[PDB]
Amino acid sequence: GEYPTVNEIPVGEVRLYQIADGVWSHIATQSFDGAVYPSNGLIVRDGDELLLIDTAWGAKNTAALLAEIEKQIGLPVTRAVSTHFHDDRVGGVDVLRAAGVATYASPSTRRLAEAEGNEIPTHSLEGLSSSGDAVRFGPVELFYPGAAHSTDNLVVYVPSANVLYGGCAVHELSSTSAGNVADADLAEWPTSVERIQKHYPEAEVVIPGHGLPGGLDLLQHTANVVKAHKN
Ligand SMILES: NS(=O)(=O)c1c(C(F)(F)F)ccc(-c2ccc(C3CCNCC3)cc2)c1-c1nnn[nH]1
Ligand SMILES: [Zn+2]
Ligand SMILES: [Zn+2]
Repeated sequence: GEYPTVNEIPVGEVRLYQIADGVWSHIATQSFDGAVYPSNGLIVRDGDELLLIDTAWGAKNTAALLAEIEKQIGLPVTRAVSTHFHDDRVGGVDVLRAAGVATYASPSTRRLAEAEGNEIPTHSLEGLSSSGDAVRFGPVELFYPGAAHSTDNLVVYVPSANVLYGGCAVHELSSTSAGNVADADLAEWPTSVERIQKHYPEAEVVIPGHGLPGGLDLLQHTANVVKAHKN
């Protein structure tokens, strides 16, 4: 009931929301094709450091995110992972890299970001090119579920907290439309959701790329949203 909504966050401000011990989401807003949308990422405590998942969608938002983390948490962000190549995930990577954060993404995401003219994470994450692949990265597991919202989309699990961050492959419960599907695989998306459901059956919190966290029901809801879009 306290998660911040789009009309509560002016463009350029970032909120943090405590999900579990050592796990936060970050929430920002951005204008795109003349409409404002909220967007989520993740922060995970990594001893006396933090791991960031996704930018706050833009250079100014990402600078505000680092300032909010400094104020609220006070531990340095040392690494960041972007979960796909679009601007709500990589826009702000240059700000992170100037702030000394080591930025990472799969080779699939890096090639697509490059081709798109988007910012490119520095380092390549091998071991994620096949659907069902999983790799450990600090306090999280990165999982490639297969093509869904994009061909390169990753999801992130925090085993200590049973938190699943789905990024843009997972929609919030109130969603009635599939968002930007220009780079999506609408036929594979339900199968990729099924793989996530099978691999993370103990997830307690599921965080979508945009909107409110909930439970495991966000996964089936997302498959349903995608099916309604398809027909
Ligand atoms: N990642 S993206 O590329 O495709 C994207 C961008 C971007 F800036 F980054 F260019 C801008 C806006 C959106 C966007 C995000 C959410 C919605 C809908 C909002 C109401 N409930 C159903 C979903 C519509 C659009 C999206 C997006 N994310 N997930 N689905 N679409
Ligand atoms: Zn996207
Ligand atoms: Zn998105």
